[PDB]
Amino acid sequence: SQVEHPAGGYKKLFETVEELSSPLTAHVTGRIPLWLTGSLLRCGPGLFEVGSEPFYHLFDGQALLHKFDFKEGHVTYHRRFIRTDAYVRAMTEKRIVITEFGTCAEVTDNALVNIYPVGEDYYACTETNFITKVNPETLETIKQVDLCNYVSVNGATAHPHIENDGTVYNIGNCFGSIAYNIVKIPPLQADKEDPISKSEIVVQFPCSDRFKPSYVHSFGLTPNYIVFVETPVKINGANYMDCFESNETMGVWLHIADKKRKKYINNKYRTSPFNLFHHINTYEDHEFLIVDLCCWKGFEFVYNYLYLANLRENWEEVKKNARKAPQPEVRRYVLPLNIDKADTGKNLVTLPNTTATAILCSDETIWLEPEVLFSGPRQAFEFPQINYQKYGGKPYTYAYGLGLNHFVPDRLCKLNVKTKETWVWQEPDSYPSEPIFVSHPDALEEDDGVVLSVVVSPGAGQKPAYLLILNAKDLSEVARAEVEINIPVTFHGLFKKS
Amino acid sequence: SQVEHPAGGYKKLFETVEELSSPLTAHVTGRIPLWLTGSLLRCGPGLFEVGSEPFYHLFDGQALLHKFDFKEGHVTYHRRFIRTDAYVRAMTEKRIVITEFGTCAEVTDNALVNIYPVGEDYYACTETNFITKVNPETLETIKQVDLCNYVSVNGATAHPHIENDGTVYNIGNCFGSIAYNIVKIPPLQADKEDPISKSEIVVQFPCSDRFKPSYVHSFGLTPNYIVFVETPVKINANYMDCFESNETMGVWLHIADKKRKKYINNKYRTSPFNLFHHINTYEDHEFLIVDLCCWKGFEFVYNYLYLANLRENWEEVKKNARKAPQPEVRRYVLPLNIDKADTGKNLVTLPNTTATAILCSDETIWLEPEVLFSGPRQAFEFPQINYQKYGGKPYTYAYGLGLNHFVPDRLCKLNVKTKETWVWQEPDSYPSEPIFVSHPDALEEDDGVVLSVVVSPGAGQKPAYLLILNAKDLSEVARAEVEINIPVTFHGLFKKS
Ligand SMILES: [Fe+2]
Ligand SMILES: [Fe+2]
Repeated sequence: SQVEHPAGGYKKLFETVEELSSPLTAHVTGRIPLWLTGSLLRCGPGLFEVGSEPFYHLFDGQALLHKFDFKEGHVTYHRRFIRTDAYVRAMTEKRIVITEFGTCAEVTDNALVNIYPVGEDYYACTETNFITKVNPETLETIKQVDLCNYVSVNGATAHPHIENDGTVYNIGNCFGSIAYNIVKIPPLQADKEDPISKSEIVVQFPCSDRFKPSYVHSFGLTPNYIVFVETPVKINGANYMDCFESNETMGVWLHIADKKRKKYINNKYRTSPFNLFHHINTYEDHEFLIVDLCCWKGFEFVYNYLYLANLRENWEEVKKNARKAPQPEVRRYVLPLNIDKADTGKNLVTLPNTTATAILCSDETIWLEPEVLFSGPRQAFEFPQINYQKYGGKPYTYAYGLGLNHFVPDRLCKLNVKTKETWVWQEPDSYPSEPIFVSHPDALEEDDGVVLSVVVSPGAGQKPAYLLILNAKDLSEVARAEVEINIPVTFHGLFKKS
Repeated sequence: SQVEHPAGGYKKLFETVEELSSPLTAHVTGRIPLWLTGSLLRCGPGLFEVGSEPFYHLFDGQALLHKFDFKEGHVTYHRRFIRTDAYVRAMTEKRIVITEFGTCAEVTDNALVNIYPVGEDYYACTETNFITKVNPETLETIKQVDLCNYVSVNGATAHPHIENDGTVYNIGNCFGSIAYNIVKIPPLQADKEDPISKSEIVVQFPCSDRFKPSYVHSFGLTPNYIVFVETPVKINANYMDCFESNETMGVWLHIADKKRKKYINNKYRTSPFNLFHHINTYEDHEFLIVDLCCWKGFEFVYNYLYLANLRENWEEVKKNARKAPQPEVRRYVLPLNIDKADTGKNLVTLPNTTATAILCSDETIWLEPEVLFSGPRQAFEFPQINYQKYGGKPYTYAYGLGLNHFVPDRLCKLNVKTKETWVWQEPDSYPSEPIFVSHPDALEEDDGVVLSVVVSPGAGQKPAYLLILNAKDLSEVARAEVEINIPVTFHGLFKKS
């Protein structure tokens, strides 16, 4: 039954740490596969107060860039704070200078969320117009880039999609009346000029409210389509959180655009209210789009439950605080691309392998019901990853995720989206991070590889943290690389093959 | 993967049979439990045309009453047509005289759906104002009873709830404005006066549409509450011609206080589905747990149940179900206490569910379900539980008939707490709803058997049989085989002796 955490080890995820001057050698137990060569780069908050001035929210602490390097069975660990305007000015003025998502002190450039490649460069990011070029070898900070210099968006998510050729797609709200713009950044060309200088708006999605865009964290992409899910979480001494509100009547509107023709498709897909942070995968199956999502049932903003004061409470209180929260659920939606009026009033989802439905109404809305893939009481399958390079945007079978127990990460999970079978890794008093998949270079199968996760493990005698390596087939442990220092929460990252 | 039925044996479910003059001895294989003593009584259509005039719909064929009797490890089988007005007048005139659900030929009394007890008596029914008293031992027809003689309802469902003392609750629409009335029939008293004569209206549920009641097939009952689910299938020629789907209402859920006989004005709402069968309902702290066999969408599922379509070859049957609503077992959780300080939040604070209920500003309470079972075009339907001991109470197990693009082809058990399932199936065998009988010394909820009637047409095979499975694991315990066909049956009961 229910896994419990009375010792309160999870509080270490939210405790300030010091950066390192140089990389440190981790102590390896088991055997790290010799084909595993490259760097796991991850981002998280690393400084949770400036002197006696606290940051209040999980998404406020100062960006810290982490690196595990793998070479010939050996592992090192390094971390450096990102020298953003937020961090530099805070160090200079010795106070909180720039307003953060949930702390009132100029838009924040605190890139604590993710890192991604553009041409030969790498950028750490949050969700604003500012991204920060960083050196993936040394973790030094290179420069600040303002997306507003190049394209018409107010911000951009921390979850761009990267195509196999290096083309980058993202979404942000804009003044197209409010709208949402898809931005494309090209691959590096022979001239080698900055791909960001060649950014353009591909297509625009309409907004459900003239003056209130929904909060958008991620989106879906296939070879031929772009999918955007417009939730009821709306943006209306203030901080960013103060601007959010819930629309009680709209439910969720889903939108598709033709990627190659750069055209919005006026299909009115609709469903019941949920929050959404992470798309899992999206693909085309006959004339339908399969849309796999990590949902939170309800319209209250899940971020209201992620203040540091609440995440640092003792365990019975953490559980109590999540009692009225939206419930997490992995759902498959299926969107028909062909809408035939002759079928008005019927289920259009004629696929053999799903219980998802899509009902064509007389007013032309298309009401969707999901196929539930995974559902546990206050137990989220979240921070989803797939074999993205080979199966992103395509028919697939496996997803990896971080299991959240009343919002505390405490296990790693694998899901067969076809059969709903699951696998789990967990250890008492250990709190893992998002799992990243690395394929065996010569794999022909989808799940022939490892997953990497950073695990916090406070306790008498124990090494305080470690990089965990699991077999992707069954989440069995292959190795771990232990370090002698704490590592705070990290949200997203990547594995750069070397 | 997909189970296929190319041979097309299911067609025998919809083929006319003759009644019997007296009980046949069935051939036993395995072991009939020695503690099983009594009669399995079931109803279904048994005559699917009158001469050259066809009945069109699965719910039109003339009611046939079936009995398997169990005593000391042996089994007999008997069946007789119910001598309703519809059957008798059809026999007298050698044509279809009374309009049926889906066949235009004066309300039908064709009691082909179910049988239940009232005091010392048994009644076969359909969904109208007419129920037919019948003799459970000989299968003879005794009397037509018009419920309109006793209480104001236009009809009543074929799924009354029956409390342990014999009190019968049912629901039917009435001319309140349209409304829905809960009828209560008391237990037999010391006078032995006909309990129907003492029928009364307990409480009334309001209707979403002033002139259009929803179709109601069943309802929920607990010790303290009555639960009614108002679906988008509306009643605005034959009966089927009067149905329409309301596209924008979704589903409205309703509760009434059973003991205080009071409607509770809580506006529970959710997305559109058809509902035929409640599974079970119970109370858990301040919440009603409502377990349902749903069909996702607002098109009326009965549109897919015309005999011409159910008698097609298997590739065509599958094709015909492509755009049908998808079946899904769902758990909804209804908060009984609504606090306005929680507006905008999930009220379902229970530890063991992912069902939600969000209090909106307009006072509507938007529900999302916990899904318990879901398979593509594969329904868990005709649900049954250990009803005497667990009906209306916290429970763990449900039994059902599995429908494969509307063709019955397997038996299923579901643990509603863990979602574990068990299945019984055999090629070219088409079972009926499974009915649970407790072992006399039962310590656990699933200490017992399920009984199902199975059709198995084929070269060198007995055409039909009573199947007995162990309720613990759905492993086969025995069969009682007969040498004649048995058409589809919908519902029934086991009457202990
Ligand atoms: Fe994210
Ligand atoms: Fe029924």
